Amino acid sequence: SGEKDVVFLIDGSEGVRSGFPLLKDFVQRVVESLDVGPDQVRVALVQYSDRTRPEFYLNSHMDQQGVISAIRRLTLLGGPTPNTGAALEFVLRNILTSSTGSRIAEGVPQLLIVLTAEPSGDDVRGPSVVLKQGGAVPIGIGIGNADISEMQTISFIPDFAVAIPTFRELGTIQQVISERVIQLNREELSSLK
Repeated sequence: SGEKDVVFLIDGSEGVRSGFPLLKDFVQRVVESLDVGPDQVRVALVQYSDRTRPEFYLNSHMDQQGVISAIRRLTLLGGPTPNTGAALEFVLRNILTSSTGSRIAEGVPQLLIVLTAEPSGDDVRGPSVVLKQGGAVPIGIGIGNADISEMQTISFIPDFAVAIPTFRELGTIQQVISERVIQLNREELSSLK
């Protein structure tokens, strides 16, 4: 993979309560495929609903076992709606920063994996533009009642968006999502607009 910064942005609103254990499994499984280390892949995770709660930053746990432990202990944030736009902007402002471990200034890809299961409670259009202008490379994964149109808007290019019918089908895309993290590189990303 070379070096990558990978941020998981996870909808923790009421709509995901039932599916949350499977969401945690999926994230763990993606991380199991990566070479996590201070000099390799760094991982961060944020939950969101009507507010955004960082769980860990890119420099919080820089070995795989520790990142996996942090994922396993996650508890549902809770909340009435997924304000996905506000959460995207929070990530750009507060997570993709040198001071919290991001290698953005050195040209390391900033991969953002967004997992949500409802239509956004806020407008994602404006935030999506800002995020991509700011150097984030998002992959929007919309589960269940999420809108693939919103995932297309959020994603680095529309074709990065993924729809899956149910939380139980997250396993079916773990391999392809891992491979994106591993295979995406700075120059290839630049070539895509």
